[PDB]
Amino acid sequence: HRPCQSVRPGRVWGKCCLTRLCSTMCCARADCTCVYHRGHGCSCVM
Amino acid sequence: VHRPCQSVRPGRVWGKCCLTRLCSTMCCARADCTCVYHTWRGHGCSCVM
Repeated sequence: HRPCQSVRPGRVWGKCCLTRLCSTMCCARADCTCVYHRGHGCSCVM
Repeated sequence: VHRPCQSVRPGRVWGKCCLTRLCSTMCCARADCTCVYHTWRGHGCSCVM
């Protein structure tokens, strides 16, 4: 349902972004989409 | 991997996810564990030690 990323080698719990993941960036809110080019980032409702 | 993403606390955009296998609430030691039901103790994992 979302990418699950490893935290430490060995740990069974990873981390995941609850809102929107834009490359490596987890957006502040769910109502954000991704922009890429500045730099990659989140575009969110004003 | 791709997994269900559980919230840890309000306001936080990063949640947690079980990289192995989830047996209801329990994240198992290994991806190859399977889920059991223990009478009086509930859902759990059974794993190759």
